[PDB]
Parts: sequence; structure tokens; C-alpha cells
Amino acid sequence: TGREILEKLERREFTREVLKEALSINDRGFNEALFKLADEIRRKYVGDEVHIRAIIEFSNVCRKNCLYCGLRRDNKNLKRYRMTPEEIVERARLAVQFGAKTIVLQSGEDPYYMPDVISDIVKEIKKMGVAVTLSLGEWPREYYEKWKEAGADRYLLRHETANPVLHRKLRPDTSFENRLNCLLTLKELGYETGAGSMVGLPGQTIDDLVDDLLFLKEHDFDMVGIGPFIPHPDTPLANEKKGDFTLTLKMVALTRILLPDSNIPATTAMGTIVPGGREITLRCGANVIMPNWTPSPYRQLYQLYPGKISVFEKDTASIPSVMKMIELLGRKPGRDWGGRKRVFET
Ligand SMILES: C[C@H](CCC(=O)NCCC[N+](C)(C)CCCS(=O)(=O)[O-])[C@H]1CC[C@H]2[C@@H]3[C@H](O)C[C@@H]4C[C@H](O)CC[C@]4(C)[C@H]3C[C@H](O)[C@]12C
Ligand SMILES: C[C@H](CCC(=O)NCCC[N+](C)(C)CCCS(=O)(=O)[O-])[C@H]1CC[C@H]2[C@@H]3[C@H](O)C[C@@H]4C[C@H](O)CC[C@]4(C)[C@H]3C[C@H](O)[C@]12C
Ligand SMILES: C[C@H]1O[C@@H](n2cnc3c(N)ncnc32)[C@H](O)[C@@H]1O
Ligand SMILES: C[C@@]1(C(=O)O)N[C@H](C(=O)O)C[Se]1
Ligand code: MET
Ligand SMILES: [Cl-]
Repeated sequence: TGREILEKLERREFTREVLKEALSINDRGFNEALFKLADEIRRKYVGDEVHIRAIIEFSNVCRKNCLYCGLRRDNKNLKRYRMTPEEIVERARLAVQFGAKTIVLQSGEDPYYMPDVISDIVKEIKKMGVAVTLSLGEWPREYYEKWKEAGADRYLLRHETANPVLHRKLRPDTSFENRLNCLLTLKELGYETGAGSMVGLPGQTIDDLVDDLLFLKEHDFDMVGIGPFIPHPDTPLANEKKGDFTLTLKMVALTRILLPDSNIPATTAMGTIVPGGREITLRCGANVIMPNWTPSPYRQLYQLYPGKISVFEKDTASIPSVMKMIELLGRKPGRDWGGRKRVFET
């Protein structure tokens, strides 16, 4: 019964069987109650502020070949770009002028910048009195150390899938063990660390989703980014099925229940598979939004998956748009950098 599973989630009895049953039950009443539970936990632990992280996707060059990703090195049907360090710093300054209190720098795994150009950019943005989050992939410990000394605050490195076998198949350059080692290094170096996964990958099972939730809970990540897999036509997974929105939403809800004081975005991928999907997600456990701040002409060239929303509008539309979103949801913009505010419990 769904009622018993809800009761067990409310009492914090997070067993593998409870999580599996929550993900397996398709009843509308159960799902809606699960979403309401997550929404209420969010409100109680992290409040009504929705934190805005402005993302600058500064290079679409990548040395890796992940099977799901439109930026994979084997994709020749993509114009590659690199923003200059001046462009990046000035684009970050514009976001700070527009009210962003975190700047996220994301790229393909592009050797050009690494490590010293990143360090220089980070130092310049940190002068602006905002948080800096990096999302640059897997690099040596030394690189991560240099970026932390340069002033970076946070690092996003989704774990993608906690099934090592599936991970290696989808990410043939690397392994789950290396991904985890990177995440543990980042945590040791004092970053606020973000993990997370895709839902609906080819070959991924419900039990794999449970393992993603247990992985996240085990490592107590500061941020958890979850979205559906969206097939990209210039990849080997072009003909695979999209991930299910509702199932993905359930993963966000369960993440909030498991990690009640974490920061959880309503991802652009959620807003891409379903119109209004980010807004739904912000009402089912999420408390962060990441407006795209990549300038034209580059924005349209950074498509990990197709259909990405926010491409046709002026490149300064996203921050005002999310501020309108936050208001029409009855929520408030973040007042500070939106770092994790831990609530120690039992
Ligand atoms: C907006 C729609 C439709 C509501 C509706 O239209 N229902 C009839 C009208 C009811 N009114 C009170 C307005 C008038 C009643 C008098 S009347 O004469 O119209 O019958 C309702 C129906 C189901 C609702 C979601 C679920 O809960 C799950 C989840 C819980 C979270 O916490 C918040 C997010 C989320 C996604 C909810 C959002 C929203 O809330 C939904 C979509
Ligand atoms: C960038 C330009 C020129 C002036 C400038 O360079 N301004 C730096 C402001 C720096 N901060 C954001 C840190 C101020 C915080 C003040 S606050 O009192 O809000 O704490 C200024 C002039 C008018 C400003 C917009 C409007 O206002 C409306 C709206 C208010 C929201 O809120 C944030 C978004 C938005 C669209 C604003 C963005 C930006 O800002 C604008 C374009
Ligand atoms: C930046 C994050 O984007 C996600 N990502 C990469 N490719 C896709 C895709 N085809 N569909 C959805 N999400 C994807 C990965 O989870 C990555 O970590
Ligand atoms: C920024 C990001 C996140 O969840 O942190 N969201 C992106 C998206 O959904 O497009 C892919 Se990574
Ligand atoms: C553009 S994908 C996200 C950044 C990095 N390449 C990663 O895979 O973690
Ligand atoms: Cl962040």
C-alpha cells in the first residue's frame, strides 16, 4: 500500500525495499502524496527561497566520448567554440549585475583551459563577491586543488549512474570508480559537492535508480542534479527512448526526502521534456534554478541533448524570466549565496 510507504518515508525508514516500492507504485494518488511530502519537506528545511545559479557554458570542446552526449568527441556535426577568458569574466560580471549570486562555469572536458586559465578566471569572478561553481569534468587532484586555492566554492560532477557496469559502457573513457574518486577528492578539498544522475538511460533499471538514491544518501552531497535522459540524434543513443518525466520527478522528490537540507535544481532537461517541467519540479522538492547565461552565438552550439529551451530568446532573458517564475510560484529569490545550510538531526 502506498499509504504504508508514505508512512515509512515520513518516519525516515529508508530501506532499499521502501525506495524500490516508492519507485514501482504508479498510482496517481500515491504519486501526488509523495510530491506533496517532498514539497513540504523542502519548505520546512530549505524554505521558500529559490537560489539562482547563472550558468556560462564557455566551451563545447570535449576530449571524452560519452555515448549519451551531444558534445562527445566523435560528433563531427557540431561547430566547436571557445570563449576567451575576457569574454567569460565579462559575461559573469553581467550576470552579477543582473542579480546572480552564484556563477556556474561549465564546459566540455576541454584541455585548453586546464588548469591555469580556469584559475585566472575564477580569481577575477571571485572579486565580484559571488559564489563560483565549477562543472568541468574529471581532472587530476592537482587541478582541483589549484581551483580551490583560486577561490572556487563548489563543484558539480554528476555521478551519472551508480551501476559501474552501465557507467563504463556509457562512458568508455573512464569508470564509476574514477568518478567517485573525483567526488571524494572534491569533498576532501572542501568544495560544496554536487552529484546526481540521469533517469531513463538505456539499460538502466528501477533497481539502478534505487542504488542512485542510496549512493546520494550515503555520500551526503550538498547538491543533487537529476534529469531525464534525452536522446541526441548525433550520438549512438539517438534511437533510444527518452526518460520518463514522472519517474524523474519521483527521483527528485525522493532525493529531497532523503537529503532534506540539500540544494536540488529544477533542471533545464526537466523543462525540455515537458513544457513547464522546471516549475513542476520546484513544487516537488527542488529549490534551485539555473538560468542559461551563455551568450549568443555560442549558446545554440551547447546542446548536450536537443530541444534545449532558452535558445531562441535574447541572451539576457533567462535571469528575468526565472525571477518572474519564482514570483508566480509564490516563492522568493535567494538573498545570499545559497550555500548548504545543514540541519543536523538524528
Ligand atoms: C492545479 C491542479 C489542479 C487543481 C484543481 O484545479 N483542482 C480543482 C479546483 C480546486 N480549487 C480549490 C481551485 C477550487 C475547488 C472548487 S471547484 O468548484 O472548482 O471544484 C493540481 C492538481 C494536482 C496538483 C499537484 C499534485 O497535488 C502533486 C504536487 C503536490 C505539490 O505539493 C505541489 C505540486 C503538485 C505537482 C500539485 C500542483 C497543483 O496543485 C496540481 C497540479
Ligand atoms: C545592469 C543594469 C544597469 C545597472 C547595474 O549595473 N546594476 C548593477 C546592480 C547590481 N545588483 C543586482 C547586485 C544590485 C542589487 C540591488 S538590490 O536592491 O536588488 O539588492 C540594471 C538596470 C535595471 C536592472 C533590472 C531592473 O532593476 C529590473 C530587474 C530587477 C531584478 O531584481 C533583477 C533583474 C532586473 C531585470 C534588473 C537587472 C539589472 O540589474 C538591470 C538591467
Ligand atoms: C551536464 C549533465 O548533462 C547531462 N546530460 C548529458 N547528456 C544528456 C542527454 N543526452 N540527456 C540528458 N542529460 C544529459 C549529464 O548528466 C551531464 O552530467
Ligand atoms: C546545470 C545542470 C545541473 O543539474 O546542475 N542542469 C543541466 C540540464 O538539465 O540541462 C545539465 Se547539468
Ligand atoms: C557538459 S557535461 C558537464 C560537464 C562535464 N563535462 C561533466 O561531464 O561532468
Ligand atoms: Cl551551485
